[PDB]
Amino acid sequence: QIFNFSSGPAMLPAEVLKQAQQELRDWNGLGTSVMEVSHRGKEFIQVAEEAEKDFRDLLNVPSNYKVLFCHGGGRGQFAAVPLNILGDKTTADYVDAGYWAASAIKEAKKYCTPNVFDAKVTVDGLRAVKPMREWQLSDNAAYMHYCPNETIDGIAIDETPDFGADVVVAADFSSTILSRPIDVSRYGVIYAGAQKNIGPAGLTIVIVREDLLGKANIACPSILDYSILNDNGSMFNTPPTFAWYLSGLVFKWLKANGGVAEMDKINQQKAELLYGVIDNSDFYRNDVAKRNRSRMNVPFQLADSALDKLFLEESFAAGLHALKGHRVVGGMRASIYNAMPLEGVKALTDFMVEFERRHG
Amino acid sequence: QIFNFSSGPAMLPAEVLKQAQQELRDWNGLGTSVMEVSHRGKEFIQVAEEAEKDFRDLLNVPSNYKVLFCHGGGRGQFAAVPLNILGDKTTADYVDAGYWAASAIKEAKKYCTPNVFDAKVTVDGLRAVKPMREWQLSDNAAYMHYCPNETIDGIAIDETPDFGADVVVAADFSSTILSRPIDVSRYGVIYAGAQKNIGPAGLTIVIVREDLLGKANIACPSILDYSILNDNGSMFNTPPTFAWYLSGLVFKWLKANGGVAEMDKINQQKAELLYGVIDNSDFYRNDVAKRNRSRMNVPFQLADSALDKLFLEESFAAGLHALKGHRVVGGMRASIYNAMPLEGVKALTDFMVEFERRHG
Repeated sequence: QIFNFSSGPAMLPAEVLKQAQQELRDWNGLGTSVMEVSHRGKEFIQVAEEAEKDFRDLLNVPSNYKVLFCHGGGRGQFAAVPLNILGDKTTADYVDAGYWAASAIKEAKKYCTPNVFDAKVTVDGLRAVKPMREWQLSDNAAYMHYCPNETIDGIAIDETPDFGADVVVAADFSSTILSRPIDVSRYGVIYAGAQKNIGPAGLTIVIVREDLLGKANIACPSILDYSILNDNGSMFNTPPTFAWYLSGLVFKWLKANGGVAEMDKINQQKAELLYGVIDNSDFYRNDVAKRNRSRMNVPFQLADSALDKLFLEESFAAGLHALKGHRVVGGMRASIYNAMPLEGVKALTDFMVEFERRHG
Repeated sequence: QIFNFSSGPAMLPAEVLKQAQQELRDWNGLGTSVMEVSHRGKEFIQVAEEAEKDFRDLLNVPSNYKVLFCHGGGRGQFAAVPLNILGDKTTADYVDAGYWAASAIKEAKKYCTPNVFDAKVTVDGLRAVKPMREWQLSDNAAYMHYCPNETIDGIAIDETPDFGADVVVAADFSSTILSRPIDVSRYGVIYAGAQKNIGPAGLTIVIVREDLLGKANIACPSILDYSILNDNGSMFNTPPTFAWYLSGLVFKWLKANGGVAEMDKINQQKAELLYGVIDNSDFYRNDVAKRNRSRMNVPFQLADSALDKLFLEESFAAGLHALKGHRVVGGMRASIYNAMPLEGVKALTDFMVEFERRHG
């Protein structure tokens, strides 16, 4: 009855929350919560090992990659990436195609001189991104950073990186990881805040290629040092245990429902249904090129913005929450992450048609 | 029936967990969990403002102090303190009286050359700490750092700092904050990982004197920068929302039960009961000077270590969990935090007498 379209923190699988709620005070017949046990006890160590295993199976992460669970969120990584894989070099390439990509560039300036490449273009009045083959990388860059999914702009770069063996790719997968199959071997570093497709806020997952370890700056706090996290099994210090446990339930939920392949198909239908309604309407509009349309974050605008308030009041009353767009861009936005069922996207589109019919 | 003596993550107030469980899937009649709503939505912003307010009331934090909620845990602050309040100076005084105090010194070496002061002394064969009047601070130091409660050693420095107005005191209150009343105005920085007395793991609370802001190192990751956190109301990036909400329930639980003054009184009864049993027995022994005995972490050894395993087997069977001491020190350890009721400490002591009477 209630469908939550929050952009992050976002909706978690209903099934997962039922289990967490039921075991909140007595987990594993221990008579205590997962939140009350030591992270060094065998009970939690097993939960942490299962979670990493399930995640590796879900995305087919090769053996030469380390999977780390840490504090800091996505913005913590804006600093952790340069602090870890910059080495003795003083420049890195940063591709800008949205808010998050730009925010990463801002943080990077504290550690190096980033060579920025603006990939934004407007083709046919629609917002698109230049193909990777046109991206200009520099000769002595330590790595190249980009964001494949911009939550505010509703822009996605699905293209698989294919640069030389000489190029290290770092990417912010916070709002799109686990939504479709990806080739991890093409990347050097993949990071993602958990609060959108993985679990609750407070945990971050990082996938690092082995050979990139060992060259962290001495100024890097130990909690953000990939080498230290790796050496200690992401347990250098007390990790966010409840968040790690919930993320583990989500991975099991994904596996039980067909993995990333099935998730990809359902996400395709969800997106097609929504963009179809928007495109066929004179009342709603999305200005992103088809090739770069995000299936996770769908921003749109009403032809008559004077109806914004009424759209939000009625939508909320119909049980459709968090449809207001980001503070910086205005308009509306429906975030339809993995946890969001097709029936939820259908309830939204049904309301959109009815609203256009009554006030359009 | 089951009492959890885990040192951190630790037991949370039973009443707090009952509430969190009931509202896990439908918080505030929103039809969603606290974990699924935006941190920028009016609802969560209110939870965050009350948590801060309640905390300020509990410890009587003056207006010239900022209360920040951040990622990283206690070990994240071992780096954050130097990165934030070192300024132009290249040295800081560090008082060493236990494991945590020493760990802080190790991290501080990445940012400055710390002047270490060993405050450990053995008086009458019992482990004690030198009075603060005997601590040797340096002229050139940016600040002085110490840890008032060592969880592994069971050592506590309750003495109130009273150095010049030109000495900035930074302290690690992770395992003792909210257990007794303190004079916040005597400190420059007070930090504490939440997993011991405040809430679940994944959240850290920092109390900073305002004039200490504005001089962070440029290498400090923005998520650890006190100025940035302050400017953005601890919401520069997505915070660990569930942990912040649970911490808020804990503060309300404390207020409902008499605040820090009542908590101090119950903690006195708990510690006296336990240390009394240990001191009156030849079978159990604690080697810490009375003046430095922690009321939160009570480590003890059996006279016959060959009974260690049987002590743990039987104690666990009697519903007394996590009594094993830290790997580094061996022996046993009962962590009796705010959430631990007197009845829980009584159940333990009853078992200890019965075990000695049966195998002693």
